[PDB]
Amino acid sequence: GPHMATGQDRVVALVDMDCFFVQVEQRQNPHLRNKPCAVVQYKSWKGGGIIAVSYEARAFGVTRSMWADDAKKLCPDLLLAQVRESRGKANLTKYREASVEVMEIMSRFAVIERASIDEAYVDLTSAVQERLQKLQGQPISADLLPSTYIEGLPQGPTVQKEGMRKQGLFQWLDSLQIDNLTSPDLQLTVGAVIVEEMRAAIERETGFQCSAGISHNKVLAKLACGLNKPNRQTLVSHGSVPQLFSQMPIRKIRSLGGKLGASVIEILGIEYMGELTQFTESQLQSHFGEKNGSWLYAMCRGIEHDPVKPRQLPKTIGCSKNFPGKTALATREQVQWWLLQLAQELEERLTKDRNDNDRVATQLVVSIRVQGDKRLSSLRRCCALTRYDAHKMSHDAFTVIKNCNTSGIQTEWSPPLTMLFLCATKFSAS
DNA sequence: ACGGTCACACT
DNA sequence: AGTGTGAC
Ligand SMILES: Nc1ccn([C@H]2C[C@H](O)[C@@H](COP(=O)(O)NP(=O)(O)OP(=O)(O)O)O2)c(=O)n1
Ligand SMILES: [Mg+2]
Ligand SMILES: [Mg+2]
Repeated sequence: GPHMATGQDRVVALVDMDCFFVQVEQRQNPHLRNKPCAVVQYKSWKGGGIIAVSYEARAFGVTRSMWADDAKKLCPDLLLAQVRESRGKANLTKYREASVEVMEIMSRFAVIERASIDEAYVDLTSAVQERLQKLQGQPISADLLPSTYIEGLPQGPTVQKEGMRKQGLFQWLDSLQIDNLTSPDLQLTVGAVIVEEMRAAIERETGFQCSAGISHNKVLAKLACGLNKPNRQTLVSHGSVPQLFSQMPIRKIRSLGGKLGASVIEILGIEYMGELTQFTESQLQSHFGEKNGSWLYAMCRGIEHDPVKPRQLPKTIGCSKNFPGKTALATREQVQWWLLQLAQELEERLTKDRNDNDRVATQLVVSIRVQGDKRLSSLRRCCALTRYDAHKMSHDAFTVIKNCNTSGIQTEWSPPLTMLFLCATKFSAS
C-alpha cells in the first residue's frame, strides 16, 4: 500500500481540435459556420470522400469516410468544403499551416508532443507546481473552470447538461484540499485551470474551438478529451478510473483499436478495460508479449509511463497518392509523371521546412503498391536525399522502384501501380 | 473505389 | 533497412 505507485506523478493534457478541417474551412468561409458542413477530397468519385464532419452534420448521421453523395442523402442541406487540389492530388497545406497556429500557441504554456495534425499532448507537471506556488492556500474557484467536466461526477445525493456539469464540478471542488501541494487531485485541478487558459488562448487567437482531457497520463488524457466534445474539457482523476473503465470497451483505449485489442478481447474473453485487472502481469505478458503485457497491466489500473515527447514538428514529410482499380498506372511515363508531381510538392514542403525549422532531410523513401497486393505497400525502398530538387528526387525514386516492372517492353508497367509514396526522412540540423 | 499522412514496434 | 500496426 505505502509502496504501491499510483501513476499520479504527472499532470498530462491532450488538446484536440473539434472537427478541425471543418473549422479551418468555416473560419475562412463564414457561410459554412454553424451549419451541417463536411470537408471532402476528390469530388469526382461519388461526390468525394468525407474526411471531416461538423457537429451539426453529425446529428444527421454523417460520418468520416462516407461518400459525399451518400452523406447528401442523410443530410440534403449539407455544406461541403473541398480539400485543395495541387498537381492532380489532394494538398493538405492549409490544414498543416492551421495546425501550426494551434501548436505554436500551445507551446507557449509547456513543451508539447504533436500527436497529430489537430492534437498535441502537454506535460503540465512543472507548470502546475509553479502555479500552485503562485497561489497560496488559495481555494480554486469554479469560475476558473467554466468549461471543465469532472468525470464520474456528480454522484450520490436539474436535468440540463450545464447543471449537471456545475454540480459535478462543485462536488469535486468542495472535496478538494487546497492546502496540500502534493495532492494529485489538486494538481489535476490546477492543470485543468491552465488548460482552460490554453483553450481560451487557442480560440481567441485562431478562432478554432477545441476540447481537452486532463489526467496523469497520455492514454487517460486522450480518453478524457473525447468524453465531453465538443468545446469542452474533461478531468479524469485517478480515482474515477475503476468506474470509468468498468464499462469501457477495450477498443476505446488508444492503441487497442486494432488487432491487439481484438486478440486481448478474444484470448481473455473480456469486453471492458477494467476486467484486465483480474490478470497477473505475467499472464498478460505471456499472451501479448513482455512490453504489451506490462503496459496492459498498468494501463487497466489507470497507470501509464509513456512520456510526453518534446516534439513540435513532424519527424517525416511525406507525399502519397492512390491509383485504385482502373486508374492504376500501367505505363512507365505515367509512373514518372506522378513521381514528379509528388516530388514537386515534397520539394516545396521540404524547402519551406528548411527555412522555418533549420533542418534538412538526408534520406528519401519511395513506397509503391502493385495491383492485387494485400499490403498498403508492395515495396518500400530508400535512397539518399542530397538535394531539394524535385526532378532529381523523382528521377532517383524511379531508379529505386524501376525493377519492380516485370514487363519486357519496359515502355509499359506491369503490374500497374495502385499506390505511390514519397517520404523525406532522417532530418539533420542545418 | 476506406485517401493522405504520421509514429513506431518488430525484425 | 524493410515491414506491419495504429492512429487521425
Ligand atoms: N481518418 C482521418 C481522421 C482525421 N483526419 C483529419 C480530419 C480531421 O479533421 C482532423 C482531425 O482528426 P480528428 O480529431 O480525429 N476528428 P475531428 O478533429 O475532425 O473531430 P473531433 O471529433 O476531434 O472533434 O484530421 C483525416 O484526415 N482522416
Ligand atoms: Mg479533432
Ligand atoms: Mg484528432
